[PDB]
Amino acid sequence: NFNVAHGLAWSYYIGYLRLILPELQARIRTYNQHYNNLLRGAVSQRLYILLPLDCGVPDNLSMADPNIRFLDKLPQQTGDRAGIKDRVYSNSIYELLENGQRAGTCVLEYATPLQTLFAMSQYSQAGFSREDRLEQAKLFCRTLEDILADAPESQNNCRLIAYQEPSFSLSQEVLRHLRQE
Amino acid sequence: NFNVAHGLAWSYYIGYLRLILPELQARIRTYNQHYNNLLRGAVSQRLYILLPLDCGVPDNLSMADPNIRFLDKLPQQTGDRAGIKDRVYSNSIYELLENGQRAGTCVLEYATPLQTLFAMSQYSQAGFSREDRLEQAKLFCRTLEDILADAPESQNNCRLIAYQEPSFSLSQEVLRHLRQE
Ligand SMILES: Nc1nc(=O)c2ncn([C@@H]3O[C@@H]4COP(=O)(O)O[C@H]5[C@@H](O)[C@H](n6cnc7c(N)ncnc76)O[C@@H]5COP(=O)(O)O[C@@H]3[C@@H]4O)c2[nH]1
Repeated sequence: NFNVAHGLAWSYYIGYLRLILPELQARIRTYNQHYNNLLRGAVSQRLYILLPLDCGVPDNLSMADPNIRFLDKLPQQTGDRAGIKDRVYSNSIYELLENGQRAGTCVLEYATPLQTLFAMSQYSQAGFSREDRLEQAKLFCRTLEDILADAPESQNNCRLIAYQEPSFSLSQEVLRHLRQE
Repeated sequence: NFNVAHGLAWSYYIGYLRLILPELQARIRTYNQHYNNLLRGAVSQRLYILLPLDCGVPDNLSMADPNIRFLDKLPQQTGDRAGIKDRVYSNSIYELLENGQRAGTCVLEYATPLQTLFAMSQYSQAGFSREDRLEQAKLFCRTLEDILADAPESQNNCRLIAYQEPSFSLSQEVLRHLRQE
């Protein structure tokens, strides 16, 4: 089912990343100037996107790792979309703790289409096996990396974080990408 | 690319319809009791979903047909999703005019994945032809109809309106489904 992940990666770019990435740095700048706690470090630029290859996507990031704690929302982005007046795109800011201290602050989320791969593997009517799932997750990631490599909307404002579990620290994994910038 | 539309229909159910359909009638009832103009007819039950087979999805419904006019928003539905705190799902209410008079009122929108099919057909990197597009749109609709036929979340709260253009009246097409209930 090569075309499953292919379609989902295109949909994630077309219906989301291409719409929010151009306005993201402006939203982060607005937050850093007008809303961020005066005493804290600036929110990093770039949207950090988590890509668990096992497609396990909890809705609360603190459930994946206690060292990842919700801080605040960015200013919302709204726009008329497919007949929906003022559809809302929102993103959450997280602090990343290391040794109990805040080590980084960034806009962070899971890639939601991985939830579709997971659920399709669980619904009999989808005809999608658990083995198909890992292969489709990798293909989703590869397709997305290839799109963003060529996309004009991606201008050092997006970082993909793919990982697998076999102890693994998600916060440390995000900190490693953060510290690379 | 059978699997393209297959994936997109599953994603539309998993990541949207299964999440909003269970709460929709409660939201419509809330609107009809607390927000609707006292002098107007009740907002119809059911989400009406437009499926233009040519995948032409304008963002403003008035552009497709002047007799479809935005009225109001339903109360928003929010929830934590894939690391996004309080992700917002919103829906718009439209009046449908006939002979200048309001003939119906309903929650109405286009199926957004049809936008992905359209854009994939325009981007060279997607490897998706314009001919592939019509066939995938039909397959998207058939797959979605089959999912919703078996879905426990769909309890006479969703109506799919598929159509093609070869004069065609969108408002009349929606009124025909409305008057069937
Ligand atoms: N993290 C995240 N935040 C968002 O606001 C968002 N919006 C879309 N997406 C994802 O991007 C891709 C393309 O979006 P599209 O609109 O074409 O399809 C969407 C859309 O048709 C519908 N849907 C989801 N939320 C809404 C909504 N608030 N209003 C209308 N439709 C919605 O159901 C499909 C799947 O939604 P998601 O399962 O969240 O994943 C989508 C998809 O992978 C999002 N991902």
